[PDB]
Amino acid sequence: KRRFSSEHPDPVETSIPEQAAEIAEELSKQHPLPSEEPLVHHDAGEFKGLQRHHTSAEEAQKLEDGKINPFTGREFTPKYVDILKIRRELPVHAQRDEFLKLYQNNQIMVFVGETGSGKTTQIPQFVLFDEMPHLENTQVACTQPRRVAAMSVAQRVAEEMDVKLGEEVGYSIRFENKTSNKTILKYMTDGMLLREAMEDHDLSRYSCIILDEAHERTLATDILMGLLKQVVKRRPDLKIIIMSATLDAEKFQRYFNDAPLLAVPGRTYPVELYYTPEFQRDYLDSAIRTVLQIHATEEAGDILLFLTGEDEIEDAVRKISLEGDQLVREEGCGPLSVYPLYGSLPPHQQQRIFEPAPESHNGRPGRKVVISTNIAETSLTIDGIVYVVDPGFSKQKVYNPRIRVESLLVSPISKASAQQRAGRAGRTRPGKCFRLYTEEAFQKELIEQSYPEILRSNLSSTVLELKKLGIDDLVHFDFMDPPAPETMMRALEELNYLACLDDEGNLTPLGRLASQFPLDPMLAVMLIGSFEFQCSQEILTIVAMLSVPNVFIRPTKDKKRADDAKNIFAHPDGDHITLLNVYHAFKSDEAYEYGIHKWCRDHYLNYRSLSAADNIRSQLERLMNRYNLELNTTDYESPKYFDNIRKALASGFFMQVAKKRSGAKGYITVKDNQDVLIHPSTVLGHDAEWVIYNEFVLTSKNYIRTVTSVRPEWLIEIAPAYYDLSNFQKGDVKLSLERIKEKVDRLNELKQ
RNA sequence: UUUUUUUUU
Ligand SMILES: Nc1ncnc2c1ncn2[C@@H]1O[C@H](COP(=O)(O)OP(=O)(O)NP(=O)(O)O)[C@@H](O)[C@H]1O
Ligand SMILES: [Mg+2]
Repeated sequence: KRRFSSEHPDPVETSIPEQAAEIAEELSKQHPLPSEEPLVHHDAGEFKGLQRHHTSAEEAQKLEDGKINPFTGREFTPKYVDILKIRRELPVHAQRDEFLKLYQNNQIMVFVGETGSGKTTQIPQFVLFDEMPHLENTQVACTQPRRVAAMSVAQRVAEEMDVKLGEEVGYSIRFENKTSNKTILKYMTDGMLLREAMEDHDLSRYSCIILDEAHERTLATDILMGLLKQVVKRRPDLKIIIMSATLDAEKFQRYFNDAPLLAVPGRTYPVELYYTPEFQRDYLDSAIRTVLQIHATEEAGDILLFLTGEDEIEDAVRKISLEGDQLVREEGCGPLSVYPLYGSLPPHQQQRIFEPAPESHNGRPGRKVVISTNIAETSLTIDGIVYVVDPGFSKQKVYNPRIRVESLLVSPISKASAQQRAGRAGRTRPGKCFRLYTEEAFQKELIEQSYPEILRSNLSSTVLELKKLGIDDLVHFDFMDPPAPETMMRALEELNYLACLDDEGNLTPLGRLASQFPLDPMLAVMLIGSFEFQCSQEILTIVAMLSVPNVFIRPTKDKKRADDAKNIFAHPDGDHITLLNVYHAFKSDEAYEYGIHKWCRDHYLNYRSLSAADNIRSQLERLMNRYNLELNTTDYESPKYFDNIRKALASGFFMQVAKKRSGAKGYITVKDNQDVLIHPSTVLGHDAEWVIYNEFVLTSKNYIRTVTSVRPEWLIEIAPAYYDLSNFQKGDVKLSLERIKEKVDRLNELKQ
């Protein structure tokens, strides 16, 4: 851990993924990627008559009450009339004028209002009325920390402005964008805007950028703020709006050089808060029982429940479904429809929560229970929801500086997050929020506002992205909350060994290429260098499988058959190889002749994970074809098949290698020299003394997950920069026989 | 035996 200098061979020159990347960049230079399409817009004329940035509320309202659309040529529908009548009475509308009067005279502003006042929906439209996006050929961006948020609000606003979704108003998500060339109002995730910022540093396409729910302080959000602070210095024609329902606005104002704060009072509908007098021993059972209680007793309305993970959510779903059916049968309760909601679900299955409440034949109020993670915690309006059940728990990221690794842990939520969850109700109609914790806990136990992501997350990718933005001196760079210089330096070190950054500190073609991929830098470099080993398709598949949650299903009470079913796909010396076998068998014609989903439910495999993996693989394949990477493979008959795959794996995961103790028990890592063991779910039954691993996991003991045997020769060949003897501490178990391998190599060279 | 969220079809 006490690293210091150590001269080593040039990583950039010795890296095979770098050569692969030079090839890729050259091929990209040969056929330049097609430029963006200019934006299509109405030439306007009913807008003229006003000096720029001086739009009043009265004029905007006069344009609104008109029979024709100001931005399109369409005539207004009765739906638009009703929706207008509804939204004109929103608390945010009464302050419209003032908002304008600030937005016109300030370059950067902060906005704080009550939950469900109409911030995300009405503010960008106000911006549209003051600005001239169609005349100056620019777009306007509203940023949501969620996919579903952006999609849903895009739908709602599309209905509000009487435009077809995907035309003038649209959303852009990594798996699907509805943004065309006529799109003026663009809802998007912070990651998408970050990508557009990575391809275009100054974001010339946008004249006004809005960041909603900035209280979460996600990675992309903070990076975007840090960038925009400099962008505003370069171009004064850009305006930035920071929105949130709750915030420590002092930090934001002081960061953006004494920026103005607009706080709007007023509540659309009252949301009542209920606290438990005592502490709930088991939050899950408490959640289930309380949901069933609201189902049995409370008035008509749908229930929104928050939980931890997808496993817990599924369990809660089947339990609430069962006992709910028993409630309908024996106690004559109304029909109940439970819908799950988490990120790993397809957008359709996520959309399934907006379905109407069940019809009633008996007269008893039928209702819907939406069991979701914190994906619906921020900026999302469900029409049917009246009740909100909150255990007060979520899954958050924890990072150990000693180990330098990040994992997920169940943690108590924040005060802001609780105000958000409670703020999900009381929109369509007055809401009731049951919090499964004491008010004393809310006042003291709950954190003020969730620890920032930068201060938590590993910065191995963040640095690469920041470098892609065009930031040279990251140490001097203006963050809102600067991370630990130690972590930064070690990250730069990792990227230096991966040959993404040269010795001078600039971006290599390998880095510039690997930045475009939605992968962890190691996975990226691996994938890039894959086709040089003539096995890029297999490596692609493996990466896709590593990008998806655990495929294998293992029942608590039926472990034997599951372990056998896994042993069928199992391959000696390699977990990755086994994964490749699994996907190759899932995509096989035979598995389709059986029943795919049936076949997955016959071989103890997760269909959701497999289909998600197929999707991810398709995306990555499209990107590889876009940045001109050759899809290459070799015959199974060739003995260098497995060897090629292993080598390509080492190309990106050379820093994560373990060596078994010579004449002892357990393993030890090359990096940082830590005593470790092999995870029980690993296929390798024999003692391979040299292994490459994918995950580092701490539980009962320090375990190493997902491994594959490798020859030290290959490691020396691929990454000479990291495996020069000069880098590592004095005579330890690793170095002692590593030097023997070196003696071997030198004898080989000596004999020739 | 332990993937909340996000990252150009
Ligand atoms: N079908 C619908 N979809 C979305 N909103 C609806 C719908 N029907 C009625 N509304 C109302 O329109 C409002 C949408 O405005 P919204 O952008 O969600 O406010 P908000 O303040 O940004 N929410 P938040 O910032 O997370 O506290 C909702 O609060 C609802 O009251
Ligand atoms: Mg909002």
